[PDB]
Amino acid sequence: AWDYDNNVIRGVNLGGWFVLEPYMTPSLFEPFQNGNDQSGVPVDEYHWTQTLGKEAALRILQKHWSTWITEQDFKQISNLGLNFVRIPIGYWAFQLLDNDPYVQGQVQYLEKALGWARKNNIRVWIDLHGAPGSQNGFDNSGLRDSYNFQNGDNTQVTLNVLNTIFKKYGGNEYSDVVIGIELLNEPLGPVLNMDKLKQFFLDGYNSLRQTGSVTPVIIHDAFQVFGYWNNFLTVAEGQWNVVVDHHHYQVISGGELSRNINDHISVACNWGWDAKKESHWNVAGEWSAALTDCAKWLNGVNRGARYEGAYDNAPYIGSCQPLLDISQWSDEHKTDTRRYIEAQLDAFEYTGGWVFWSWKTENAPEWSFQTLTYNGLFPQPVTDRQFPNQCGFH
Repeated sequence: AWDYDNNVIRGVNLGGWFVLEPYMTPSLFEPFQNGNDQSGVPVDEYHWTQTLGKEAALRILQKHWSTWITEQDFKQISNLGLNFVRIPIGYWAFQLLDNDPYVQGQVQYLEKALGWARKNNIRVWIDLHGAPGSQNGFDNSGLRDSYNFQNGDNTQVTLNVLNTIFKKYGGNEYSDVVIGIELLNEPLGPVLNMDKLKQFFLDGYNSLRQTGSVTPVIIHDAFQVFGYWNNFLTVAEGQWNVVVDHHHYQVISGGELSRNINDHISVACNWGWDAKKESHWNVAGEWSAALTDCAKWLNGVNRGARYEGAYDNAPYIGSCQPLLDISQWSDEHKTDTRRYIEAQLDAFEYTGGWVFWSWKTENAPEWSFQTLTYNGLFPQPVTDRQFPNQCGFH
C-alpha cells in the first residue's frame, strides 16, 4: 500500500494521545502542583494513573482520548498535503502486568483512527512506544527512570503484546492503511544488551511473517551510528520489507544547544548524506523545529531547561521565557526556525521521508506542526522553500 522505493513519507506523529507526555499536555499534570512546588506532580503515566486510581484515570482519559485527536484532525492532515501518520501506543493498551496502575480503552480509538486514515487516504505505522519495565527510562515509555525491559519476563511479555498487534493489524483487514509495525520505540542502546535486543527484533520479525503478514517491520536504530543496521535483517538472508527509523534532534545536550544556526544546518544536511549510504529503507520517524529545550517539562516533570542553565549543570545560553510564546519570538528566531525546518525537510526527503513530532501540543510551539504551519514557519505547501538548496544534495 506504499512504494518505499519511489514514494516519500510526509507525515506527523499523533503524540500525546495514547501515551501521556507531560510537556505535550501539561494541563493533565498541573493540577497536582502546589503553588510553585512541583515535587508532588506525577512524573509519568504510570504514576499519574496510580495517583488517580482506576476510576478517575479512566474518566479523565476517556475525555482525552475522545477529544485530543478526532476525524477532523485527519481531514486537516490530508488538506495540508500530508500522506502519513505514526501512532504511538503503550503495551498496557493490550496487556497489564499484575499490579499495573494503567487503564485500558485505547484500542477502541486506535481502530477509529485506522478508519479515519482510510477515509482520508492516509497511511499509518503502529508504534509500540512503551514496553513493560521500560526500554529507555524516558517518561514517553510510560515509566521514567527504570530500565527493566530486558529483566525477568518483560521481553517475553513484549513479544506477546506484539503478537496481538500482529494478528489484529498486520493482516488483510488493514493492508490498505497499515504500512508498518514498529516493534519498539527508542530502546536505549547504551544501557541494553545489544545481542539480546537483536534477538528480540528477529523474534518479532519471524513472528509477524509466520502469521502470513507481508507488513513492513520498522526497527528503531537504538541510538546506534549510521550504518550499524546495514548487515541485519537482509535480503541476502531472506528477510524482507524492513525499514529503519532514525530520530533526529539537536536539543538533548549542551553541546548541541550552543551550536550556531549555520552549524545546526550543517548537522541536518549531514543526516541526509549519511542516511543515503545505508542499505535499508529508512525514514526520519521523529524530528522537530526545536532549537531549544525550553518547553516546560520537555526534560521531564520537575526538571528545567539546559538552554537557560537550569538543568544538568548546563551553562546558560539564553532565557526561555521569551521563547515560550511564538507571538513573542524575534524576527531572527523565526528566520532561524524556518531555515532549520527547510534543511531537515530536504535531508529527510533525500531518503524515505519524514514524520514530524508532533501534530499538536497544548502550548509548546516548537513541537506543534499546527502552530508552526499557522504561523508561516513550516512550509505550506510543504515543498515551498524560502531558503532553497541549503544542503546541495545530488
